[PDB]
Amino acid sequence: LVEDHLAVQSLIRAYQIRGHHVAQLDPLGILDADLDSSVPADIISSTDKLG
Amino acid sequence: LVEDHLAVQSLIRAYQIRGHHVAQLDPLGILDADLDSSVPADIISSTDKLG
Ligand SMILES: [Ca+2]
Repeated sequence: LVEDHLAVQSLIRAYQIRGHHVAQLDPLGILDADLDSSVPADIISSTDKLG
Repeated sequence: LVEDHLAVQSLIRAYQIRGHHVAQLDPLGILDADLDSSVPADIISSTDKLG
């Protein structure tokens, strides 16, 4: 825990600076609104990315 | 030092995200090209802002 809290700091960055890239804004379900379907590695969508 | 390193993290943010607001780009000396004469609280120009 000597510098693990640091990651959590950076964690919040991601959402406040990138969460809108993975939001569910399309009503149809297909045709993503940001024109890119990739999930940035910063946003934790699966537990593996904790690594 | 339990979470003081955190500040240093945020410290680097400032420069990489705001240092250009306090750079010496004007050649004359008067006239700030960024139309801003204010100095961001993020950047440390004087030791007091360490607080
Ligand atoms: Ca300025």
